[PDB]
Formats: sequence, structure tokens, C-alpha cells
Amino acid sequence: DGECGDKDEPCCGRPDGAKVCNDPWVCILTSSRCENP
Repeated sequence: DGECGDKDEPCCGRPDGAKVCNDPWVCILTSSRCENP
């Protein structure tokens, strides 16, 4: 809630370009949320 990088939670993409997700959650491009591979 109000956060980024967690399971089914939207990923916050940084100035360096990398989307914030804690491993092993991967942010899928359409869903824009860090979910399971």
C-alpha cells in the first residue's frame, strides 16, 4: 500500500532506468507490478 517493488505491487522505475522489485519478484511490462516469474 503506497509502496513499490513487492508482490503484485507496482514497480518504481528509477532515473538509472532499473525498475525496483525485491528478488525474486519481476515487474512485467504490461501489468507494471513486481510479481512471480
